[PDB]
Amino acid sequence: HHLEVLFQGPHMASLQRKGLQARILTSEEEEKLKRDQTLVSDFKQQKLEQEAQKNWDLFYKRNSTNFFKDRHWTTREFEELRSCREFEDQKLTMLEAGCGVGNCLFPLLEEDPNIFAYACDFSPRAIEYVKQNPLYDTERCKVFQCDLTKDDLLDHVPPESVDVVMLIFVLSAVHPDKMHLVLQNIYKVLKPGKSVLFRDYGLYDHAMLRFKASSKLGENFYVRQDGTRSYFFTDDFLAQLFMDTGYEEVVNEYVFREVPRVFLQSKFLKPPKNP
Ligand SMILES: Nc1ncnc2c1ncn2[C@@H]1O[C@H](CSCC[C@H](N)C(=O)O)[C@@H](O)[C@H]1O
Repeated sequence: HHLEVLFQGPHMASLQRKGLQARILTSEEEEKLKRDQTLVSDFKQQKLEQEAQKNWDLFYKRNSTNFFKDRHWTTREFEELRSCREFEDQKLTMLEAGCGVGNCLFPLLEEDPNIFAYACDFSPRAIEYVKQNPLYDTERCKVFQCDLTKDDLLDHVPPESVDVVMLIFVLSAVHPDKMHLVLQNIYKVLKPGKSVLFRDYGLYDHAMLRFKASSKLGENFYVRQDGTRSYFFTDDFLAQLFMDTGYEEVVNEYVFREVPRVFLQSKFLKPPKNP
């Protein structure tokens, strides 16, 4: 059960945008949310940015937590991985950028036994989780520490060697002013003609509506109780980031999932090389 729709035309698109917003968001509760979510202090916002890696690492050090997520994958990403593969067992090279404990990595590794995955995260405890997974295998997976906003992926990944990059619930954790750095870093490992598969929180997702006072860092940008952060993307903001860093939009769609979750799921192409 799914229904996919594309609205074209200035008037048609705007009318639908506002209709869907009003069906999730009470239109007067919009003003209420903006007044109630008062802004975190500059001092604390600086600390949260400086401690981005530390707060994720502390999250992964928790006990009493099932970090693993069944059904976290999607049919859409699996189909994208079957595209342009002549043989089911053909070698395919991927990067799972911001891999966490591997909830996207390991399901993808069971798709094609000659998938080779680079995988990186800035949390050392996440990387240890990856390396201790039952499915971990150095002939299938090269995992390494990398802060995507400032460590060059080329230190570990040969240039233009990757057939697909996954960027799944990662970019929303990055400061909006630094998101472009992440995509520029990724650009250099991706083969011309190949894509980033993106999925992340979207505007007016349930989580955004639940955040309270002194959780708001900025428009669409919140800190969670564990100090990690979530930005809630609009389609246009996300497309502009990718266009500004050299990609072409293929797919860029809101996903409504029923509790009304709002995600953005997208596919952005690195252009074929020219003359
Ligand atoms: N600047 C950065 N560089 C590298 N990893 C980052 C990062 N900012 C956030 N992360 C990582 O992004 C992850 C988000 S959780 C999503 C993990 C995985 N892609 C999945 O789909 O399950 C966390 O593991 C966090 O440590």
